[PDB]
Amino acid sequence: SSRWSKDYDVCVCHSEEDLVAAQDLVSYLEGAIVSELCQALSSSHCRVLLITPGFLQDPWCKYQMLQALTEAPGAEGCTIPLLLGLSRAAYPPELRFMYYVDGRGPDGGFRQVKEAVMRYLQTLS
Amino acid sequence: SSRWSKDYDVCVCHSEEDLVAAQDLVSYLEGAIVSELCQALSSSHCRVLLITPGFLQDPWCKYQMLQALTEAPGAEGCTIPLLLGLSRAAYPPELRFMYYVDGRGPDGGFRQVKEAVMRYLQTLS
Repeated sequence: SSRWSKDYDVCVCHSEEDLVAAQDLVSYLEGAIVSELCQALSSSHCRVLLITPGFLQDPWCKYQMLQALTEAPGAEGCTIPLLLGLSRAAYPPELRFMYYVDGRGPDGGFRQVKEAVMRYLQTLS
Repeated sequence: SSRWSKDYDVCVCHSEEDLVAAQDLVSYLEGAIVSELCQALSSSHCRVLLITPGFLQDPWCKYQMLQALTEAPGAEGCTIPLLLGLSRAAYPPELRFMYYVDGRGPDGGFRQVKEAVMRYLQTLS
């Protein structure tokens, strides 16, 4: 629960083809919010899932999403799914019962995502 | 870890339109393996996910799948996804990195599923 229990505040889980957008989000989150692109050995307080068409195809990404929710948002963890470049129809059905940020929101969804991260951080010692 | 820590050995998580098949599996599992159709207040050792086209659409089903894996198969729990009436292409990408039973297997996938349940049960006190 300690704000320093993790070395990063938020990391972005993005597919290979979405590299640029991921970085744009990291910059946005920086500007304090410490952020990076999620690595395997990566461990932060919040994990933003850059869910794009590419992310949904890559079987490893999906598995990552699944494990990112394995132990996550149930009030215990912080996982923020950002939906970009996808008709709301293509959206993963399970999202109708979970928190997520629509890319059509203000600042391509970035603002609401930062706010989401920001909120969780405060609940920390 | 006690075989009696749960009242049922296995319950089947099936969509509304797959009611019949679900029951067929329950009968198969019975014939000792205690089994039922998963309810909300349902709690068993193993949970078989009857993943069919219908199950994948129903947003509640997907959420159920997600939560059925939230705390599950990582060596700790027992969740068995059975894929029926779906071209392997439609299969949830995350499955390429997880255990599952193909409906094209012997006994419409039922045999391998019973074996899966059976195996987990023995690892119990």
